[PDB]
Amino acid sequence: ASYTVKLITPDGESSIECSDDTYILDAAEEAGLDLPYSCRAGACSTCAGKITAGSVDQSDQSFLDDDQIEAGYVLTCVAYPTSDCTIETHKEEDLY
Repeated sequence: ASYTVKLITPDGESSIECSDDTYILDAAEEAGLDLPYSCRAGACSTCAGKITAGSVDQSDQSFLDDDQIEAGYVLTCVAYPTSDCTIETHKEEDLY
């Protein structure tokens, strides 16, 4: 886990690059620092984030980023290791 790549949410600048399975809650800050404590696997929608995927992710294994492969989209809790992460939680789709 290195946590450094481009990440930003209501908590503006955020650095994440787990390079070791999208960290659970950490990459979650990417998901939208919503701390998805509902399902953790794939049943709720607390893992938002405009594509928090990152990299290495597309086998329904790891639990964070990767709606299916480089697209956190909605099923972020379905990722693999993750050479790096990236979430457009930044902007808030409203201003910042």
